[PDB]
Amino acid sequence: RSAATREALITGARKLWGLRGYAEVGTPEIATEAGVTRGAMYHQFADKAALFRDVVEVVEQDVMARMATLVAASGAATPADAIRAAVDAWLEVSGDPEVRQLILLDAPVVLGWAGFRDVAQRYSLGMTEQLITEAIRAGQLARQPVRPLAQVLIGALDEAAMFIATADDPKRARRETRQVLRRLIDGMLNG
Amino acid sequence: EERSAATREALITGARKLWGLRGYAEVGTPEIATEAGVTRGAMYHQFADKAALFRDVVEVVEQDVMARMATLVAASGAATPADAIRAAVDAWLEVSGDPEVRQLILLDAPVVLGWAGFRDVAQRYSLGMTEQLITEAIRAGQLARQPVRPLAQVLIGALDEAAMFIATADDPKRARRETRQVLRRLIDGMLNG
Ligand SMILES: O=C1C[C@H]2CC[C@@H](C1)N2CCc1ccc(Cl)cc1
Repeated sequence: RSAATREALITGARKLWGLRGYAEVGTPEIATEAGVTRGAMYHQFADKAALFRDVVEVVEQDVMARMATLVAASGAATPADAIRAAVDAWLEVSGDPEVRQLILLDAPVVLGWAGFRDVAQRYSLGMTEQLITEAIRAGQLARQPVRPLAQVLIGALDEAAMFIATADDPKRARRETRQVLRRLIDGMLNG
Repeated sequence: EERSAATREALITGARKLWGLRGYAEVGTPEIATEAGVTRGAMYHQFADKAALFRDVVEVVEQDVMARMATLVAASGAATPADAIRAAVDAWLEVSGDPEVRQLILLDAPVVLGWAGFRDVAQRYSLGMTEQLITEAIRAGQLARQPVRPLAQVLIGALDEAAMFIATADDPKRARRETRQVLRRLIDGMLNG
């Protein structure tokens, strides 16, 4: 009942904020999209931002699931190639207009830098650390502190995606950032 | 007139010192006016609210940060662009570890300015020095020819994340030394020199 209200509201908000952005859609329009009364909604979420926080969580899960089930589809033979696939996977997925609007444009404003880092690192650190660990185990990456390299790589890839998202010419920004990330990764790795 | 100009400077200096020591959250504007030796009225004429005064403090602290970074690189005796990049990475870790820069720039600024405001300030003060350093390394053949603005923006995301990671760490001394190792390995892997 509570879970079904929550699910209906998250799906509705994810769709409409996805299309027009957080700032353009009010909570009552979301309630109607969800087939929920203002009252049922305010009982599950104090305000707009609180609902936005559950939308971010659900979108980040999908984004990480999409990326894992895209690296697996790359058929990378080594950890080094899996890191390269994972970088491409993130450029592919952050180019999704919903991920661009909710995660790259609205999330930083609504959550702030501290909040966004918490969410970003809650969802990506483990996958990033695991990928670094495998490259070390295979001799393709120098033994080196794993958590700090992971943190830095996630700051770079998040910033890469934000640079593309707000570029005058995103098609050009993608191809140029892709060249830059390929050089950064090739400079991080062993051969 | 001249007293209005002196009030502005006194309030920025006083707010910079007290917010530096205790956070933005822990010092009200009345204690800042007293520290400055001026009236709430002279203060409200120069700054509409607390946040407005905080924005002038951020500007003055960022100027000191970039000046201290340029000083540290020039002081390193770096003969090449590659060595200047090595100095500049160390200089950023050194300067962001200053407790005033940690409190005002890493913890308070993103909250008080918000995302758009803070990014605009951060980019205004760091992009130019970062782009210039990359350009020199390319001109010297010590860095592969590549798009300058995108490499700069990626590197700034890495260095900003590095600084935040150390600022909030359980063991900042360890975080600094380990992040320093990782950044140095990354750039030693890109630099032809
Ligand atoms: O929702 C997400 C996607 C973005 C934005 C927030 C955080 C988790 N970010 C992770 C970006 C990332 C991290 C590691 C790798 Cl290998 C690739 C990409």
